[PDB]
Amino acid sequence: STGSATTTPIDSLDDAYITPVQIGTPAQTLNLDFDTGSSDLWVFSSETTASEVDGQTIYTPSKSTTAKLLSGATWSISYGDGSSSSGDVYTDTVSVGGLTVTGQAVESAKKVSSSFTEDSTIDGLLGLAFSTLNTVSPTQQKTFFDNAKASLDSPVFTADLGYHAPGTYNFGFIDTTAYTGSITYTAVSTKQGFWEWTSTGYAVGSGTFKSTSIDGIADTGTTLLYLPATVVSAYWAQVSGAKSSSSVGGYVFPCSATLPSFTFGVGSARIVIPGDYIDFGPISTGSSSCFGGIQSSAGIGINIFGDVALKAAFVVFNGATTPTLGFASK
Ligand SMILES: NCCN1CCOCC1
Repeated sequence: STGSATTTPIDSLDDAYITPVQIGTPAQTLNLDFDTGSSDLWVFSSETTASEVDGQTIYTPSKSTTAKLLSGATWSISYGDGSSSSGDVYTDTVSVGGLTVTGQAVESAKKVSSSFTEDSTIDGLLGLAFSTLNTVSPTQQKTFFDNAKASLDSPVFTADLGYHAPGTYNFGFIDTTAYTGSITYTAVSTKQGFWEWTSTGYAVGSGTFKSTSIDGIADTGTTLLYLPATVVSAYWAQVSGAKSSSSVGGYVFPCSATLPSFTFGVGSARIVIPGDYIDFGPISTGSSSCFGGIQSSAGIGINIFGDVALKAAFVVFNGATTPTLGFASK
């Protein structure tokens, strides 16, 4: 079997991507944020505290004839961005672009933090990292990908995020018309439960490529590109007037600048992120200072190849016996 769904940026800056997901019987369609950096499928629901819901579509388990309450199971998650959510668990039929999983754990939110409430376009998350990070207690649950894997024509899912435009998440197959050249596969460590790999280096604009190992995670759930302070300082030093602002919480640059591109290595191959992809608009409405798309990971503890980097490539999340990541230009 296979699945294919369109993913769309929630706003003019590509702050996040939403993909329609069918849950329950009859189908309840919610727009979820596909997250390769987490492993919980959670939704805003009829049980979420009323004051914590503002515009989101909710899952009502009581209206689903296939929903079964998972006895005594609870979930609670805290993300790297300080956001959190928690609640109870149901098992239900979940479909992504024609691909169906029966008995998927659907984590119904009883509580969400303000960051989730203020994002009216995001009805919940769909975790695509390894099932070892799933927060369901006392019995850990599997991801949608993990549940569908055996049935898939090939044990893979692909992320093809668009820049200011719709994209695609495919399950079970590789669309050879969706990229140029070849896909370069690279080793993955699943020890931290992430699609963790090692980039072979970088280049800023037309500059000389620096061969250096950068360990990081392929994370569709993170908007920006988080890299070591040395690399990020080398990038912003090419932008006239750019500086790291402690009040804003990162590198900012004059909105009138044309940004240089950023290249990252995947083995001997290179993925070029165009400069416009690194522009995240005014720091505040009407400001002439803009927020940078490449930020230091010094406060995080891990490098994150978020949407800024992933949207420049066709990305294969290969869930074979030994998982690997594949990258191609497009
Ligand atoms: N609610 C602040 C965070 N969110 C995260 C996803 O994009 C929009 C902004």
